[PDB]
Amino acid sequence: RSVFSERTEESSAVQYFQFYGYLSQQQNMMQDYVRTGTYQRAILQNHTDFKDKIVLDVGCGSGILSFFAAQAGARKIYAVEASTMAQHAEVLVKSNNLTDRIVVIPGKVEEVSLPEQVDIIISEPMGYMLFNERMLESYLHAKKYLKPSGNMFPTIGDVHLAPFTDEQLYMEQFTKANFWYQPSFHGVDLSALRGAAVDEYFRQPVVDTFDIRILMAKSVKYTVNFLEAKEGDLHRIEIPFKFHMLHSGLVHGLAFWFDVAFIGSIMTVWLSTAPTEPLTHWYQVRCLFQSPLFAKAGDTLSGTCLLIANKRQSYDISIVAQVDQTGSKSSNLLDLKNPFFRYT
Amino acid sequence: RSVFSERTEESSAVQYFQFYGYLSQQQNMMQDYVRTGTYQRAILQNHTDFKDKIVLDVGCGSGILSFFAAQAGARKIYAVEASTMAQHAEVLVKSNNLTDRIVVIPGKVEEVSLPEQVDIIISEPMGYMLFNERMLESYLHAKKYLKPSGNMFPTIGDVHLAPFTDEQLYMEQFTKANFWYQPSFHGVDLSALRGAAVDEYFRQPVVDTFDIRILMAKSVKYTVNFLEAKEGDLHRIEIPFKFHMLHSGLVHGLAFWFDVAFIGSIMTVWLSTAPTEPLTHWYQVRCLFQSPLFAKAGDTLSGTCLLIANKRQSYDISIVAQVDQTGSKSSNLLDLKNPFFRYT
Ligand SMILES: CNC[C@@H](O)COc1ccc(Cl)c(-c2nc(-c3c(C)noc3C)c(C)c(N3CC4(CCN(C(=O)OC)CC4)C3)n2)c1
Ligand SMILES: CNC[C@@H](O)COc1ccc(Cl)c(-c2nc(-c3c(C)noc3C)c(C)c(N3CC4(CCN(C(=O)OC)CC4)C3)n2)c1
Ligand SMILES: Nc1ncnc2c1ncn2[C@@H]1O[C@H](CSCC[C@H](N)C(=O)O)[C@@H](O)[C@H]1O
Ligand SMILES: Nc1ncnc2c1ncn2[C@@H]1O[C@H](CSCC[C@H](N)C(=O)O)[C@@H](O)[C@H]1O
Repeated sequence: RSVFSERTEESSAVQYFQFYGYLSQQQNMMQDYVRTGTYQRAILQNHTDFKDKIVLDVGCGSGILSFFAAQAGARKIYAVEASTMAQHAEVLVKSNNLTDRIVVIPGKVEEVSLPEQVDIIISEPMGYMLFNERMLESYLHAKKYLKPSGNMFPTIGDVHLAPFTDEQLYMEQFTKANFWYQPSFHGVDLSALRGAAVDEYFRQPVVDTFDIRILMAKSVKYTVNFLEAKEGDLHRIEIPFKFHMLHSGLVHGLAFWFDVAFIGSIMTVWLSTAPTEPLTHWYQVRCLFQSPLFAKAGDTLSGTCLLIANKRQSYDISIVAQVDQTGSKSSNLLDLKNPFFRYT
Repeated sequence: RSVFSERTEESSAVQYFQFYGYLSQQQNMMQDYVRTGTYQRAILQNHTDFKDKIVLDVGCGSGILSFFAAQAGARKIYAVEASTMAQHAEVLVKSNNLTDRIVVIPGKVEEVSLPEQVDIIISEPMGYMLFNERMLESYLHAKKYLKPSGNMFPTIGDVHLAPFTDEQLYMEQFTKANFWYQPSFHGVDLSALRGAAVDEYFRQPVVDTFDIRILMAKSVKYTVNFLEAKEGDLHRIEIPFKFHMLHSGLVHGLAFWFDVAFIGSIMTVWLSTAPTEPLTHWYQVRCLFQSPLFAKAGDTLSGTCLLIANKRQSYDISIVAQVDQTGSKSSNLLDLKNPFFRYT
């Protein structure tokens, strides 16, 4: 019985920690040079935030970020990891001669014991669309170990939302679902399921990158301040929007990306997953509208993106939007945990 | 609770039925024309095995195989399905005006109650490498409903294994593993994890197709007779082999494929996933040796492939092989549940 277990269906947790138990998965994240290189730079260039300090690494995986904290001179790093990756992290701490400075604690950060409070918490808890995984709440939970006035790296996260037009992506959903619109598939009329097939595809956020020319308005930003936020703040995330359209066309949905900032004593370093920046393993995420909206340049597209946390380590997404000048409206429900990994 | 839940981790079962509850997944199987067309032919060309008979469809999915039994004149078909796909199958039965003949029964075949015994059981229970999923055991379990001298479609299954040489595949996997050979990844020594990393990558069976020129010896065949086997026969599957090498070179592992036969009263119909036959959504499956074996034409490669059923709806594979002429041995352990889907 913990904060984690009460928040999470055991079946989801098992699958989740199995996934991170593979060295190939740790390797996928490590190999993202923009990510891993930026974390390293953020920590090393802010060396005074680490020199002789006590550090907590929330979800250490291979231990990579803890090693950077050590390169920056930290005195003691508690590296907490809930998957079977904890044993491999331990092998690396030993082989890198760091047993006196990095202590791997196997288990959930919501369940383990730390022997002292820490000066700074480091973590990479970001899912696709930022919020997938609900590991941001683990990272916030971890502040129970933080000395008053302690820091967190990353310090803040921004999600960006912007409307897009992408007629080809939109038409691809019907193309796929029209498999079911056959009156005699081997003698069987499949047609009655075509609607259900359309709904299935539209419920999947599309994880992939895209050309910035699809974007039809300046993005709106929603910020989580990790120093100030409480876990409960991530249970219901309401993002209102009021887009002033830069281009006329059919709006087929909303595009999402995120940035995080490491606000150190020496400098602020940003890690961005924006479509204007080099590609990362996070890509970007698009949520389609099953009913597209016509807008002309100068119109306002208003509505809300509401994310409601669920016990499958993710969110139910509800996007409602309207063009203010016409009143035409579109309402959409998506299951963040089960997206379309279109980049594959 | 049931035979099923006793042998199945809940976390595995949830993920498994979630996978099959997607229309897109049913479509993937349905669209395999060799598979679906062969099933239809097996059923329709053996019409006297269905005409005025009672049928059980184990894991009906969309209902496709039940429609084929109805086409062949079956009096009653019980279509059992444990995923949420059952609700879509009922929609199709109504829209195809077959409410009087196809009765969908939601639930596990191990847990439902059927109104009567059946003349014939149809299913498509084959996983990749035949044995993945442990659905063969559900199919065998279902014989509790089979009338004396009832039939099974498919009736028998043959797994084939043959040694192969494929330096490119071996090096592709080896190269991924050797990320963990780096002594200074961002200044961190990962090398102590090299052995673990090689073990992990080589533990993954490789699902994809290949040119038959890679095969180094005639296949060994192991047959499961579905009419005769008991579910317990599938807990421990031991396949000895003695290959008479036809070509000299490095044996990089064993290649696997399978055929099933529908042995009806009118004719036998074969469905094959062999690499000498048109490609199916099953592809083929290769288990690599991390330590390849050198063999000369005329040598014998002998050993055992042992499959031990596990609670994750799959098998722990051990392959021990040796070149008899030199005493060169290779021992390997593979996790069938977690393969490398190389064909993507
Ligand atoms: C704490 N966050 C750590 C971050 O570095 C993870 O960043 C990402 C970035 C992009 C993605 Cl697409 C993922 C990310 N997430 C999750 C995930 C997780 C975790 N929890 O729920 C879900 C869903 C999953 C499952 C995931 N992948 C499944 C995947 C794509 C489809 N596959 C495939 O085509 O193989 C044939 C199998 C491998 C990659 N990727 C993670
Ligand atoms: C009862 N057996 C029904 C048969 O029709 C299933 O036949 C196959 C044939 C080949 C594959 Cl490679 C699979 C088969 N199996 C299992 C499976 C299952 C089920 N239980 O444990 C496992 C593992 C899984 C997960 C699975 N896929 C994951 C996958 C990776 C590649 N994909 C992709 O790139 O785009 C989505 C699609 C999703 C394909 N495919 C099934
Ligand atoms: N509640 C929790 N407690 C402990 N570890 C957790 C956790 N939730 C997620 N994790 C772990 O956090 C890691 C996130 S992936 C990032 C790993 C590593 N810090 C890196 O930057 O490369 C995974 O290894 C996952 O198993
Ligand atoms: N123990 C069990 N009881 C009931 N259904 C099962 C089962 N194990 C697997 N299934 C179902 O069996 C189906 C196998 S896929 C084959 C679907 C369909 N008969 C066709 O040939 O196209 C899946 O839908 C899966 O959910």
